[PDB]
Amino acid sequence: APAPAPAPEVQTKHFTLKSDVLFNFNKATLKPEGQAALDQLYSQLSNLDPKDGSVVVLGYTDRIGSDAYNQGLSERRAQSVVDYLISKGIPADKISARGMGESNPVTGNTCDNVKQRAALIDCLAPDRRVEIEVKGIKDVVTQPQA
Repeated sequence: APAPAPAPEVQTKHFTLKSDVLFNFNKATLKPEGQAALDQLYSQLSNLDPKDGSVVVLGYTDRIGSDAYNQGLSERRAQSVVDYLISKGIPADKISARGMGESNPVTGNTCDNVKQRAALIDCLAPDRRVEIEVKGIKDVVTQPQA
């Protein structure tokens, strides 16, 4: 947890990981294509710089009418992701598993015209996504419009 006096701009790289790829109806267990993608992303995060050695994993869950329940799932999934991300050869101390639960409900917008239970639970899917926050990572110069 160094913090002497950072002069250069930190290289924060947020990765949008879809819960559908990992787990949709399942608790948080990772599925094949789930572990596979997690591996490729892992490397991109493994070749990072230790300077900041800060990798916070965020988890976004949907609304089930039980805040406590949503938080429990947010931490579980966030943990399952990290738990698997560790076996990739990364210190469990350099990372962090956080349950983002619902820090910004997008559905409350894309699902505005939705006031029905089933309609909500169905429209409340766009709230299932983990955001891997890796800083201190370096990369080659990006070319405008791939």
